[PDB]
Amino acid sequence: ASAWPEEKNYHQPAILNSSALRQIAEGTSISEMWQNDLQPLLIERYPGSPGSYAARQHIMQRIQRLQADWVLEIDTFLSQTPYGYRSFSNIISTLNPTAKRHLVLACHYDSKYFSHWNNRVFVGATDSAVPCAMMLELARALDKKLLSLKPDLSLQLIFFDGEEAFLHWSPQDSLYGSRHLAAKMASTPHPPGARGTSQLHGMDLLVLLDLIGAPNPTFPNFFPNSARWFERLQAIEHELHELGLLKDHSLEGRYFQNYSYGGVIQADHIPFLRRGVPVLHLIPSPFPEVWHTMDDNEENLDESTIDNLNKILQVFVLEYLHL
Ligand SMILES: [Zn+2]
Repeated sequence: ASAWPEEKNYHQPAILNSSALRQIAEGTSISEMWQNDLQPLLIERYPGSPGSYAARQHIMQRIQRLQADWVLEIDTFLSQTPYGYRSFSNIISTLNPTAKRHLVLACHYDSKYFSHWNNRVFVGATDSAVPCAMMLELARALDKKLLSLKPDLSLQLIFFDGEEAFLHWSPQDSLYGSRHLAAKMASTPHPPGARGTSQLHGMDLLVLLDLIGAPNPTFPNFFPNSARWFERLQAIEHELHELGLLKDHSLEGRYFQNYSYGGVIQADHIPFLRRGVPVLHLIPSPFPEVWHTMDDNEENLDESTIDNLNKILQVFVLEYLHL
């Protein structure tokens, strides 16, 4: 009986030296992400809407144009909602589908439904169009390195549909896409042909980007079983800072601070956390002041903070994958 699902417990990063850190900092472009990955997503895209369809096509097209061998899958399902039965579609993008282990980055691509108010439309810029754009920019910036994957370990991106409640949060009205996908992965043998391990055993770590894009985010270290990876984010941020590779950034105002949060935050990681998947929840506490208001828009995003986080995230992923 193979002990491969335990490998994630001992997995260590392959740390980048200074010359490599400068290369990564220079290889990501916040302006290109802004124009080509983010702006197209800053539209009304609640589940089942025309914008949901447009967001999904945009995400798939941006992944499809890359050199790395991404395999795209649309996980479409029905769920009861306060408005009756509806259809939802999670987007899953995977490098090396049969590899046993994957580091997984995730966000939700739906936007919360609101009827238009005084000609304003809710586009959830931090929630979570920016996280979506960061995943696409990471795939683009690291494309050459990811092409080399073509430790039986690779990368997977998941864009959840239906994270938001159609009304206000309730156990049954929220997390539609993640509750569905977690159950599906838990009941899917992995790798193909396995007798007793599932796709969830294959998830090394679920890194969920959430509510990112506002000024001065502070991310708490939520879980003891991913604490050592939170510490790696702290170390990466500190070194990129010391090398002068971050913009408008100080250690007093660092993003990854030494501090826990004992409460529960309802989000897409929950259905995975409750089935035993290690999670690194990159959500700030407190939430952006514009949370769930029409002001969660492009104008209120902090460009240099998103740029700094792109650099930190890309370095984390390369180090985790030994690339
Ligand atoms: Zn929200």
